[PDB]
Amino acid sequence: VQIVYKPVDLSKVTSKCGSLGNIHHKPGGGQVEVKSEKLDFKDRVQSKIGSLDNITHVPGGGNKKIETHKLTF
Amino acid sequence: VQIVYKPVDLSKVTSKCGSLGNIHHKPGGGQVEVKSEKLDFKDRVQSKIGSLDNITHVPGGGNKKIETHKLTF
Amino acid sequence: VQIVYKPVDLSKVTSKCGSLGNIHHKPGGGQVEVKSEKLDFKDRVQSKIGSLDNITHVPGGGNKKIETHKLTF
Amino acid sequence: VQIVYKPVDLSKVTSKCGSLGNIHHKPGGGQVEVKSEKLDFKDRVQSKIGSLDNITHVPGGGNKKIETHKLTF
Amino acid sequence: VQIVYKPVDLSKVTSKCGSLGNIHHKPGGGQVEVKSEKLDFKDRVQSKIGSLDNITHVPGGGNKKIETHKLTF
Amino acid sequence: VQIVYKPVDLSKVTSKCGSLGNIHHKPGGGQVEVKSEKLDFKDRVQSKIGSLDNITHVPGGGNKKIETHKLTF
Repeated sequence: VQIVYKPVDLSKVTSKCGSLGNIHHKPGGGQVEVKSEKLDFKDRVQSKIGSLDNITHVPGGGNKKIETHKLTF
Repeated sequence: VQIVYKPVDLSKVTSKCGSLGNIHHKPGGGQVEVKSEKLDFKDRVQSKIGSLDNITHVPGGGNKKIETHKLTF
Repeated sequence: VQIVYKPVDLSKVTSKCGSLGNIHHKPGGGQVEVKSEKLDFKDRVQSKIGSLDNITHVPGGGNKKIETHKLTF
Repeated sequence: VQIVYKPVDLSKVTSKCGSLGNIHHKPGGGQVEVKSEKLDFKDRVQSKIGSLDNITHVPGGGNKKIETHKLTF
Repeated sequence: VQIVYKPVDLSKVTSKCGSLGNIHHKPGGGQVEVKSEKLDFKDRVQSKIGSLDNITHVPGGGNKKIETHKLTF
Repeated sequence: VQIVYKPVDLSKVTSKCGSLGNIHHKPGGGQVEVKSEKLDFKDRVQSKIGSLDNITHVPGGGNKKIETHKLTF
């Protein structure tokens, strides 16, 4: 048995851009109010209040080339 | 048995950009107000209040090449 | 058995950029107020209050080349 | 000639209030951009740019009693 | 001629208030950007740029009694 | 001729207040940028740039009693 695994890649993954900007992200600009009385919890509580986990991601490129090669006998 | 694993790669991942800027992220600009009375918890509590875990990510490139190779006999 | 594992890489991961700047991250700009009465906790409590874990990441490149190789016997 | 000018005032001008608050005034929160080329002015120029003359007035009373009395012969 | 200018005042101008507060005035939160080329002015220029003349006025009373009296023979 | 000018005042101008506080005035929080080329001025220039003449006035009373009396013959 002879196996030749000989792929060739000459690709380009390319961006060209002018100025990138004037970006506004303002999550949770409003009043948040929580009132709680007489609650019973008999098991675990996870609580998040306000403005959490928000992302502003502004890459000047942001290109992805994701590639996978496999052989098995 | 002959196995000849010779993948070849010449690929470019590229960006060209103007100015990158004037980016505003303002999460949780509003009043957050929590009032709690007479609560009972019989098990674990995790609480997060206010502005948490927020990200501003502004890379001048941010390009990714991700490349995986395997063989198994 | 003959195994020749001879992968070849000539890639580049590249960015070019103008000025990178004028980036504002202002998490938790609002008043945060927490009022608690008569709470009972019978197991572990984790509390985070205010402005925590927020990130501002502004790399002049920020490119990633991630590569993985395996052979098995 | 007899002139008797004898007004009597027993009035009250009254306010009663709870808490007064949580007031937000945010004029000119957005980007202001002015580009001018080759303008000729042959007379006087007054220019105002940005956020000017804004008022936030929050009196705990703010009552007015304004009164005028006159006699003439 | 007999003139008797005998006005009487027993008035009150009154406020009662709770707590007065949590007042936010944020004029000119946005970017101001002025670009000028080749302008000619043959007469006087007044220029104001940015955040000017803004007032926050929070008196715990702020009540006014204004009163004018006149006689003329 | 007899003139009796005998005005009588027993008035009060009054305020009562709770706590007075938590007042924020933040004029000109944004970037101010001015770029000028080849400008000609042939008469007087007044220029104000940045954050000017802004007032924060928070008197615990701030009441006014203004009164004027005049007689003429």
